[PDB]
Amino acid sequence: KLPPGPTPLPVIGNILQIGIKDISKSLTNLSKVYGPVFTLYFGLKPIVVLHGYEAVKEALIDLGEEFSGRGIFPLAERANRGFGIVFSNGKKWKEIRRFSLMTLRNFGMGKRSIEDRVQEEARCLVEELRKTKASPCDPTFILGCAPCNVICSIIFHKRFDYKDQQFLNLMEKLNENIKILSSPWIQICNNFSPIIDYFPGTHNKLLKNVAFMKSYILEKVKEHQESMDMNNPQDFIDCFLMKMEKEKHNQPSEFTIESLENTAVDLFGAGTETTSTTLRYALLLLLKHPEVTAKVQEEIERVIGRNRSPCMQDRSHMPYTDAVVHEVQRYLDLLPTSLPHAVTCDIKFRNYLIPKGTTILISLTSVLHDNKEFPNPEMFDPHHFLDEGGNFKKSKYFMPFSAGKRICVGEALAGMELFLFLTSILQNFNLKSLVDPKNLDTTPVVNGFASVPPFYQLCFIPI
Ligand code: HEM
Ligand SMILES: CCCCc1nc(Cl)c(CO)n1Cc1ccc(-c2ccccc2-c2nn[nH]n2)cc1
Ligand SMILES: CCCCc1nc(Cl)c(CO)n1Cc1ccc(-c2ccccc2-c2nn[nH]n2)cc1
Ligand SMILES: [K+]
Repeated sequence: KLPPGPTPLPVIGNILQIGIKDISKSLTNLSKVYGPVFTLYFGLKPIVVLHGYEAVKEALIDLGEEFSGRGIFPLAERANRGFGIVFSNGKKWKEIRRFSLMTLRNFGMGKRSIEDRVQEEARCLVEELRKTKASPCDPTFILGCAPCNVICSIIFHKRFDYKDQQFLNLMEKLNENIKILSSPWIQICNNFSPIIDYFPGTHNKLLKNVAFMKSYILEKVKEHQESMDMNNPQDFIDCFLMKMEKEKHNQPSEFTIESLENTAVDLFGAGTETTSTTLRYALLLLLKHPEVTAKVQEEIERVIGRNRSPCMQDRSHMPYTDAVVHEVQRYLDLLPTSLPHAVTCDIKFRNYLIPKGTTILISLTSVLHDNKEFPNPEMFDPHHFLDEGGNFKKSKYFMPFSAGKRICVGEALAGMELFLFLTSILQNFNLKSLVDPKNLDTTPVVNGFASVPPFYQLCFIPI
């Protein structure tokens, strides 16, 4: 049958007993009772939860194809959210994902590499930092721009100026949708009502914000159709139009202008907020543990010097910095339950049978915070990624990107962003707090699965 769970009440399921304030903890509490595989009910739709490395691994990896579905919630439909990569399934997903991974290969869109676009953004980020002239500063915004401009460059070949109103407009919409999408009312509560949309104004705001962004993308597309050069694809859209020309005589086809739009919005969405937030917390953690900072800096000075930019080759000569970046992601656990999965067919799992179409919830927390792979997993300590001689120590428990067939598409892109932005900031600046290090809180604030950092200010002191 289904794995066992705590008894649900007719209709509301186990709903009125979950800590919507911190679902992760709730899951972890239950696991304390029902073990690593347990069942829950969300107003009648069963959801199997997987907790702990073993169960996540043999699910996502060993039965990878079977667990490769994306769980669908009303919201997916309420915000027209299932038409690109993140919220797709079947043929559509496989085709668009696979093509998207090929095109975001470092050298997948022409002679200009992804690393080179990031490298440029690292320089612009540092310039903007300088322009603050060491005065206090809330970097929430700037750190939001950098990644966004990276997605822009990957998709439009254009980067913007931190003050180009056009950019500032896009950011705003992005930021609005993100903040909205992050409300518990929208993520959870509204997904109890499968038929009735209880927040129509909101979904309407979301959709309008989407339309503005799709409409802007469609302008770029036109500009790209007129300037096409079949031997010199320069960005994601180029590649996507070329794949379209190849699918001519393969209709109906997954690749259309509609899907390009939807895929591009997914990319803007997914490639801007999580990185941005990871960087924003990273700076905060570095203010709090300034001996970590000084160690990153000793590595940078010695391996990279100050003449040139950091580049990805340096990361292998910088085991301590790399440990720092890993540990930031492990410690933050920014997507504690990944995104929802669904089984792709009827399956046997351990003692139990899971019927095709059942939502699966992966507790990334339980892997990231394994208190044996990572002693005192709730403390920030880069030593969790270092061996006895201060060499880099990999961990099969390092899944901030999830695992298996759905592993984040931006995994390599996030990794370049973090390493190059962080090392470029710390190459050109020291960090200074207002309040005393040993004072401010670095523990993630969390909501509707939402993980945000407190407000804080700091100064960027030129080196
Ligand atoms: C630190 C930054 C990031 C983290 C921690 C992160 C993490 C994740 C996670 C946990 C998933 C869900 C995997 C699952 O379905 O089980 C995911 C999916 C995804 N991420 Fe990221 N991500 C990050 C940045 C990015 C970036 C920069 C992009 C750029 C394109 C991106 C694009 C995606 C996409 C498209 C998916 C959907 C994959 C699919 O369902 O096939 N992410 N990410
Ligand atoms: C109905 C079509 C209007 C669409 C829309 N475009 C934008 Cl732009 C605005 C700003 O509020 N809006 C309206 C708006 C109205 C109230 C909400 C909202 C805010 C907080 C808590 C619940 C509500 C809500 N949403 N739907 N019903 N009540 C959000 C969007
Ligand atoms: C102006 C456009 C902003 C981005 C955007 N707004 C809308 Cl509505 C969509 C539909 O998915 N999207 C695409 C989307 C894809 C992934 C996310 C995402 C980003 C960081 C952290 C969590 C999520 C998320 N979205 N849903 N569940 N988790 C946000 C937006
Ligand atoms: K209303």
